[PDB]
Amino acid sequence: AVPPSLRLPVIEAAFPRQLHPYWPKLQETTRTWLLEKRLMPADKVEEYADGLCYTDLMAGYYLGAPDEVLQAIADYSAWFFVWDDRHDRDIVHGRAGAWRRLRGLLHTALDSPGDHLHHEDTLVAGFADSVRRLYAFLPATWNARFARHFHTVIEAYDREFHNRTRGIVPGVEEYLELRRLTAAHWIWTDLLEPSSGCELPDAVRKHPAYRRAALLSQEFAAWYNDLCSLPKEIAGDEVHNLGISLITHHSLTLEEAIGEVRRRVEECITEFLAVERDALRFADELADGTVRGKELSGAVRANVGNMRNWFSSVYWFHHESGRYMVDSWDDRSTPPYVNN
Ligand SMILES: CC[N+](CC)(CC)Cc1ccccc1
Ligand SMILES: [Mg+2]
Ligand SMILES: [Mg+2]
Ligand SMILES: [Mg+2]
Repeated sequence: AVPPSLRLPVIEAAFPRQLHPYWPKLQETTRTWLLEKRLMPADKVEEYADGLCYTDLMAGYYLGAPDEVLQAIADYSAWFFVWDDRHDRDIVHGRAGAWRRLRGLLHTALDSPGDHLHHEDTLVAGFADSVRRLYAFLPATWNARFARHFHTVIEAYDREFHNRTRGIVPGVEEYLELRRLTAAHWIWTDLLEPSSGCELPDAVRKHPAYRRAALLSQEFAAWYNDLCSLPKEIAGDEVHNLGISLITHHSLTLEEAIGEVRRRVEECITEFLAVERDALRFADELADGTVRGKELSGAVRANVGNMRNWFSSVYWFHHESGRYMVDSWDDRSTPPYVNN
């Protein structure tokens, strides 16, 4: 039963869950990869990795992906969670230099991953492995777009490091802008493309219905994470959360803030339903009787289908994953799965 404050009856009724058939293999393969790359201690992998549901989250999202593509995505996704944990620990322990050096290595590795496959920092080596595999599916133009997007993401994490060290809580609009980067909206949007086997031309992926449907799917993901992760984040002195920007800067109570975040999330869903009709119409228009048109139509339809799947995968992930079960931790400020 989903806690009442978090429950979204529209998701439960109108966004039925899907699961990619490769999921059982995926779960074990990513577990093995976390182990082999030493991204988590073996005992924490054993006790917590499956319960974190990171592979489940991606297998409920990129339906239709080739198994090899889904594997690279899931390994990268598990890496991303461990990176969020590393960032958090560097902030909590005041390791500004370790963070600055990591920030610089990730920018460099992102451009030349094969050069970093055996880097001394296992977090950099794990990143490089997943990124080198992601760069082997589509043309270099897609790789460069992924890289452009993730450089921006790394810098947004750097801004978060400074806000948290300086005790600054961003304002609402400042936060909303920053959250499109820290949630990595455009990375997940880029990854729709190797999942359906096609780098989309700019004229297609920048069509306003495709752009808007893509944006709303990610706003939902980010803001619903804010709603569900708020208790862990308060306990951990995290300042980045739409709710916190509202408590801090609009004098809402915790209760009023949870309500406003929920209202924003609900409205995302019904705005998505409207634009989804336009995006699927566009998918239809592309099928103009030509071979290329059929290819583009098929890829856009699959991508818009997965933009829809992200809602249900994210919703259930937050209720299933150990990552947010702060009530179960002996020390609420120190999740058990993090390297402290
Ligand atoms: C809960 C999702 N997350 C975690 C750091 C924040 C919104 C981004 C993410 C999405 C998909 C894969 C890995 C990380
Ligand atoms: Mg976090
Ligand atoms: Mg974070
Ligand atoms: Mg969060």
